[PDB]
Amino acid sequence: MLSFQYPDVYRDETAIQDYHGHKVCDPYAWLEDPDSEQTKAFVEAQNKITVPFLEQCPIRGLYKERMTELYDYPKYSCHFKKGKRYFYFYNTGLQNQRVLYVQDSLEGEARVFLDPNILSDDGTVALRGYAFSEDGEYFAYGLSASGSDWVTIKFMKVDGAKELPDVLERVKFSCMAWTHDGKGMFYNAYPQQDGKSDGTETSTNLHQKLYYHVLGTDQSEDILCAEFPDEPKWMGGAELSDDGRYVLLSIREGCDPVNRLWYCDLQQESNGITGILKWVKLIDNFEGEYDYVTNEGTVFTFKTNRHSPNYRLINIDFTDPEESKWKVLVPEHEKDVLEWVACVRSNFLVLCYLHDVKNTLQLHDLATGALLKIFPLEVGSVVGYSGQKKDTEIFYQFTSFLSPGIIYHCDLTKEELEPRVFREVTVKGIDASDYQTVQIFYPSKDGTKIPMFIVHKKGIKLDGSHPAFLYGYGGFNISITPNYSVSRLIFVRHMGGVLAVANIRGGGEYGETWHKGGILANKQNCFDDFQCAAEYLIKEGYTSPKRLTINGGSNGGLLVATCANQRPDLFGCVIAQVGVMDMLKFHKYTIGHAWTTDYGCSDSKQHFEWLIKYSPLHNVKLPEADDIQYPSMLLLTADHDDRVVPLHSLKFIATLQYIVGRSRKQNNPLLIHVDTKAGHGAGKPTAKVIEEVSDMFAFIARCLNIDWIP
Repeated sequence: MLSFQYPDVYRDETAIQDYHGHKVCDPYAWLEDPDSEQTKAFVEAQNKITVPFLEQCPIRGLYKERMTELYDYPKYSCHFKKGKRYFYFYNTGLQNQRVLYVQDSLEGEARVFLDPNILSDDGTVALRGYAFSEDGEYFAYGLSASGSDWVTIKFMKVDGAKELPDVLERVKFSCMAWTHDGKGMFYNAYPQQDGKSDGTETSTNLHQKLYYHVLGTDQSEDILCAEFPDEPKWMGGAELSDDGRYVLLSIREGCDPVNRLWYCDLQQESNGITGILKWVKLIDNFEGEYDYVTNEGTVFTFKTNRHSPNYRLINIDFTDPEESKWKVLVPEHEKDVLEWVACVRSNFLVLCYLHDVKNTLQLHDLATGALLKIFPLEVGSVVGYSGQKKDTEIFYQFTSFLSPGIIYHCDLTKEELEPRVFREVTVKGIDASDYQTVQIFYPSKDGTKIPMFIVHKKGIKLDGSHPAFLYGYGGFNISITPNYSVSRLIFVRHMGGVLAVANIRGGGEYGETWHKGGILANKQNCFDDFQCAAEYLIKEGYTSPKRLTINGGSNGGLLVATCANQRPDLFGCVIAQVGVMDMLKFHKYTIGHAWTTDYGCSDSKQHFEWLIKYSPLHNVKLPEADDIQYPSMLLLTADHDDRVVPLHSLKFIATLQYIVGRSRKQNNPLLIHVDTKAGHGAGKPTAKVIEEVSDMFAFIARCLNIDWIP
């Protein structure tokens, strides 16, 4: 099947580094430079063999046609009110970017407010963050180009959608919050740096600061309100309390769910915002997470995990701040994770829980924390919500593996609350009744029971004849909950496949203890859990090794790449998207320094010893047995992925091709596709999304020789 030859790639055999006595050769270190002629030539040569392989067979075209037809359905976000107007995002179906609409009332005619599609020919300029002024009359929005994390903040007067001159540059990983006097907005920016800042550079991002922009002025006049010169990795995000009196600064260092919480009583400022604010360091450590919900005078309600791995609600009174004085408003649940909490209609709280990887929604009283109402939902996820303190209604969006979703609305002014369906779209061509979603719990190596969702056609025989697509992430306290994917359903319907999602450790499915169970010294638990998910699917008859594909992105790309090295005999195909492959150098680039909380950092001998055992780049090895080769592998990345710099995938594919690809027994392809004008994934235009899934499924189809079922 390999009618092509792997590109010749220079090996710098002098690139040797000592890691606590352990010598490590990095012959493809030169691929770390995205701008060199050598790296550019490498990328071109790789794409030259991958593209024809993916497009050779009719399958890619069949899949693309079907995806284009099925993904073409009206897509709405739930409504949200700002000032006296309602807003919502909407995509007629195949627009590259969804469009923001505005209407003066729910029954009123809607009009285009912000259409990102007209900002580029190919839909590569996307909205990335936004914030309306408290009165809803002004609007700030971030724009990212080519998928980069870099943002340019622009402004508009809402009435008439008038463009304002204000433009803020050097913005990345920024919060946006307007002071309630309507004078300006807080945001974050990084200092000037040598080289490019367009998403193609690998430069580490340090010294992020907090600024205040006065509307109607030049960015050069912005006020520096907080900075951490002796702590280059700290990032301070600002938000205003609901009453507009306090600026709450959440300081983060790394990716753990913990933050310092400082506050500034704006009324106490000597003469408005003129410099470094008079910060009161309420919580001055990284021992716990404190997420602002609302306040009533000096009594602040926070969602926290302080000595509560499943999260809970506490009230901290700024006038009697000692921990011994905090009140527990809504105690922690024994197993269910309190995901998020919102305050609406002054004294109501909307609590969203995660029960065995499915969302539940409840209304509670702010004063006592008592449960008032349960908003009924089918098995799935809450992916959208609106309703701030001054609002008197809520909107919430539900989705699942089989349904595109339902948007509900509830008028909270009514004495007898009655939630109603507000918007529900049906996708023609896919009959949800033909499929089934089951949740099972399988034992991992150490006996821990891991949840896994399996989606398949009703009535299939568990004879191991079906191709399967097993997905996982496993890290950063992220819970992988039910979501609607047309691309995956096409695999089920048109490729006769079985979909599976394993809720492995490292995630947040069972709180912080679940997260800790898949990080640092225990990172191997993630890989074991995932390998055991595969073993379960095989032993139970859903699939067989030769018919099994595993997929993951970012931390999930690391997951599947490691599994390929560790158990090549278990998988037929592996698709790793924008994955972290060099675990010894990840911290050196862009925002990679933040991931050390989940992975550790190679500067430590103890951490190095963990990392070296699973780092994909450092564990490529020909299988011992003569009848075992590596699975077919496809790595997907893009040239503007400044979240996980592409060098990770470049170095990994070079290594796979050299160590494994050259072996005579290796007949399964080991390929990479590097896209242009794209990044980590957020904001990717519809056209690119369609091309990507078409590539993924064509690779699977060709490698496993699966017949398309029309």
